[PDB]
Amino acid sequence: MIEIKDKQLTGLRFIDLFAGLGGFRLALESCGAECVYSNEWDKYAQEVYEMNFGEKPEGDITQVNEKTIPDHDILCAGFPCQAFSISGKQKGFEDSRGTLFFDIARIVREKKPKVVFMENVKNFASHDNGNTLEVVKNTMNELDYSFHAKVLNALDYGIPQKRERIYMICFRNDLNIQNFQFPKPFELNTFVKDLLLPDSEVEHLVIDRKDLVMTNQEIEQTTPKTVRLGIVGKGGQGERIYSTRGIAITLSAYGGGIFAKTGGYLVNGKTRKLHPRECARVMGYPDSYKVHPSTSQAYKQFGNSVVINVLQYIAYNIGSSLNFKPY
DNA sequence: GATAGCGCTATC
DNA sequence: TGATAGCGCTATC
Ligand SMILES: Nc1ncnc2c1ncn2[C@@H]1O[C@H](CSCC[C@H](N)C(=O)O)[C@@H](O)[C@H]1O
Repeated sequence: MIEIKDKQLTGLRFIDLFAGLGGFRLALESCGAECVYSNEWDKYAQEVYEMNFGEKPEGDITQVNEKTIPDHDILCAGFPCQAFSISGKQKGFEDSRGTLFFDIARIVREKKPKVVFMENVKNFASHDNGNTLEVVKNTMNELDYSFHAKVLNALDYGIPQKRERIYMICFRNDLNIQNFQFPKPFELNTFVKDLLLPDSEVEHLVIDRKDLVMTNQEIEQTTPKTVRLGIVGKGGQGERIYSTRGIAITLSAYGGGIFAKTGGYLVNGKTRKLHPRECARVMGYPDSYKVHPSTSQAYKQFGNSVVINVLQYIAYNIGSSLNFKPY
């Protein structure tokens, strides 16, 4: 994350729906706002949350009487995306995990926060010929909110990872907010190699495999793109090796493959996956963040998390628009 | 709950 | 196209 001294969101209160690791917290808190509620049902995520914020989230949002949710100004939600990702069986709203948005909508209908800040994957924008986004747009518009959205790739915001997400910022119609804008991109100056941990601490993750077919030669110049170097096995998800001179490929949560969830990188002659701390770093988490003890749950956790640095810029601009109340 | 082999889609 | 990527899917222990 980056330091932000101009704390635009200082007096505001927000809720962290679908908490996960708490990325949305970190993001908004660095901007001065305060978290009044958090919700997350996964047993392991709750533990990491508690270990890092001292609060244990409420359970199954589905059976939470919305009226119980504390008065808030910003509603943050990085709702589930198995149902819309280009990586699955795109069952959209027909999937048991694709209707959470409607849960957001009922919390919004009742509580009416000034801002709704949501996040999901790039394909949510194209899914079902854009009908899902349309349902989300029209549902939001019907509850008296403006709907702003754009696909932003993290590598354009200081983090060496190709995580293309769609961010939807919604403002209550009252506040005539007509000057919101998404952070302007900027040149990448940090690559995977800059975040790697010292070899000594990584040893146990090296994976020498005989089917390591090297398909491309290492690069001399750093590039803001994923340079694939090798393939292992048939080269499916998890069995592709990239150069530490490019940018990390999207980290995933249920991913498989020998280099499961993080992908595999060629670090100093050796082929290995990423340590949980390097995922934290590749996601923009501060090194002070306590990662969960179970490496498998840590990777799952960072896999469906969010790139803080990006949310920081957006939260900042969300704050600016709200604070422009001239006479 | 932890592991890994798979097999599909979107995008230009 | 032809090659790459993907907050994934699911069987086995
Ligand atoms: N019904 C439900 N109630 C509560 N949490 C749920 C849920 N369905 C899914 N979740 C949780 O929703 C989260 C989506 S991932 C969001 C991660 C979060 N933005 C962070 O930065 O890490 C997952 O942790 C998932 O376990």
